[PDB]
Amino acid sequence: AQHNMRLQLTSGTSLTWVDPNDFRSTFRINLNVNQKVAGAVSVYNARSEVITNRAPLVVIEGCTDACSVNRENISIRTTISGSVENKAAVLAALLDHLHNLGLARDDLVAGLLPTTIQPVVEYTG
Amino acid sequence: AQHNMRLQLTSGTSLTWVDPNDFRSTFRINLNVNQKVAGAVSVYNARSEVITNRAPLVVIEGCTDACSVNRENISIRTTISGSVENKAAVLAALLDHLHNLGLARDDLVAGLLPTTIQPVVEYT
Amino acid sequence: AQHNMRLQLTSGTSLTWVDPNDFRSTFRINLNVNQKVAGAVSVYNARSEVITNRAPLVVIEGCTDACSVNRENISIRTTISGSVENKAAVLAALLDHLHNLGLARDDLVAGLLPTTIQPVVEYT
Amino acid sequence: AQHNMRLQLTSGTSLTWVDPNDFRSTFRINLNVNQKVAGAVSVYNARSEVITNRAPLVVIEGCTDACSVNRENISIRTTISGSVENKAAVLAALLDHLHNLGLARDDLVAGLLPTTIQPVVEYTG
Amino acid sequence: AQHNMRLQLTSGTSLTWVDPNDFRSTFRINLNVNQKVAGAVSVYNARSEVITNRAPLVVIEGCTDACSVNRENISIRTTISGSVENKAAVLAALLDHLHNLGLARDDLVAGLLPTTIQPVVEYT
Amino acid sequence: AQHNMRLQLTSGTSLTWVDPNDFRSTFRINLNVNQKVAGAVSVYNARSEVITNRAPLVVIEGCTDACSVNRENISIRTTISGSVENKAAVLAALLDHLHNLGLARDDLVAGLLPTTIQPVVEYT
Repeated sequence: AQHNMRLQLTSGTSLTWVDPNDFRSTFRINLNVNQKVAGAVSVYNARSEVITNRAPLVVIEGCTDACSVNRENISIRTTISGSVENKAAVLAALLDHLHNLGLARDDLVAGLLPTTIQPVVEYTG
Repeated sequence: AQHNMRLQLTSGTSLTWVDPNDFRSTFRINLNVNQKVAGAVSVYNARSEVITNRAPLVVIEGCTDACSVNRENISIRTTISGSVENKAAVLAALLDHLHNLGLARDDLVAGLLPTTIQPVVEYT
Repeated sequence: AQHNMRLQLTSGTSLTWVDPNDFRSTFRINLNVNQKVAGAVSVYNARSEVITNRAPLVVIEGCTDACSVNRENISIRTTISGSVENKAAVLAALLDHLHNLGLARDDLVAGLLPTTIQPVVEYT
Repeated sequence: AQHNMRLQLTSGTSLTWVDPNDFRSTFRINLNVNQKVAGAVSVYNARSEVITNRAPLVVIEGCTDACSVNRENISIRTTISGSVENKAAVLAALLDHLHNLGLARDDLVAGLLPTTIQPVVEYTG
Repeated sequence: AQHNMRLQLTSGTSLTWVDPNDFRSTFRINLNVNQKVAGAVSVYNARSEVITNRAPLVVIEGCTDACSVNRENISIRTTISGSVENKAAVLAALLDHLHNLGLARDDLVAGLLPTTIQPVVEYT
Repeated sequence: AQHNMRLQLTSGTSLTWVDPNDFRSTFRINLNVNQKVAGAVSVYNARSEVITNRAPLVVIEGCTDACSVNRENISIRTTISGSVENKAAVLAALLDHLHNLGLARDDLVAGLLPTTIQPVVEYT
């Protein structure tokens, strides 16, 4: 349907959007910033996390009564902690992380240990 | 350079790769499969977690210096808990999650809460 | 560059904007309206407070260096408590306050107590 | 009338001028200086504050007896805390603060939350 | 004049606007969503209440109400509690409610029981 | 169908009509007049409440709800308390209330706080 989420909760430290059709699918972003000591000098570390929550229905064609709904919680969380000062290397790590996750996802969502895949640093294109 | 990572350790439910150039940037995948109870039925739920860890040098934009060993730790983790049966909706949720994360990342890595982004469902 | 600030948070009686380039320079406005008792009558008093906060790099005049991350916090706050009924005299007092502040600022930011300034009433 | 204030109290840390006509309108400046630690080096922080106090009369045309005065305290305070070392950025912050306050003042003095205004950094002219 | 209200209080659950001229007349919207068990099915029930509050003066001819002491509180409130899922029947009920309110509105405000009116279902 | 409601209960203070097809959907009007002290003047305050009650069924596709057990209660209520003497300002408040309700009506019934709307005084 490609309908965009509508916002529900603002806190200056979190944001909480919701699917207007299904209230069971939430999308939150939490950003926390504080000073850390990197070697000789202090920097500003920003732990972001992005949590998407859903509750799809568990359906077994011969077994699941449609009247009594059977739902399952599913969640995808992503934490990103590094300094704003060095966000260049933060993002360079993010790209490699996302690409390697993509390499693994087909194995992971099927409950299989991704024993074959080979990750990479500094992914180009 | 795109020198791909080298496997270093496999034990239990974990896999651990490392950058052959520096030992500081590593990549782990943990997988925990077990039965979940949802309503009257039980389904096999998989908990994947993918953890990339680095310890880079802090590189200030204005500055340029090969003599600083100023280092911080950085980490990006992604957890995915969902049944194998609904892996269709799990992957749809993953696509939507990745797209919304991309919408937000330029604000999030800069310490700004993404006030202006528009998250979507069922990206196409 | 005069890149205007971006709204980031609205809650209660506060508004919070931020510089889209660095998250360190923010701008808040708090507004508290409630009844005040002055003599036999009561009037609606407004307490505005406008707080601009920054965390800039310390820039020494003689020096020039892109490799220092020496940072201090700086803050400028302005509070205005007065009834809505006398907002005429409130604004007149605000004009006089701003003009006298301007008379003093070159001494005050330099650590010098403005011994030589001449504050006025009803600036024209 | 454009009559300038006359000085009443000197303390080496405060200054207190008064309107010779109305003693109820005071103007004080407090300057406090002390060393702070900015990152690697110590600097001299100077917390200035400028407080103007007044007591205008509350007048309701049909209601306020002229014989019994009804007065209200009103106050405008301004705190400025930063190092003398970095007074360049202190003043660059002051200008933006003053301009944004000007954007808001019409809404603020009328008891309205300035929900429309848009502030700015590095205001030019 | 039809000057429109301006915003005073935001709570993520409550919104409160005020008349910029008269602070006595306010308008709040409160919303509360939570699950509810209808038979054997859980649905998300939303209860929205809309409260407009005012403080008119009691006008007596021959009495110059200096100080505006003779003053009355008046309030109009509207509660709407129903499933987001059955929001269709909720809106049908709202239309029928508004129309029947309009049938009674002249009698009720004059302190008289609207014995004469005849309400309707499914106004068209 | 726009079949109009028919009368069920009369109380001299309460009126209760019902849908002749569905006894679950009812419509009551309650009125209470009594004196009130505004400042130094007593005026006759009338509080009218208008309560429409319904019982929709929770429609789940794939579930033939034989016996109609999955059923929900929904209610829309409106309270109007003010002087008969200031019924002019009461009616002005009612018009502004209805218009602002209409501004929020689509958001509120969907379970979403109407952060975007802007209410008005003195709609014309």
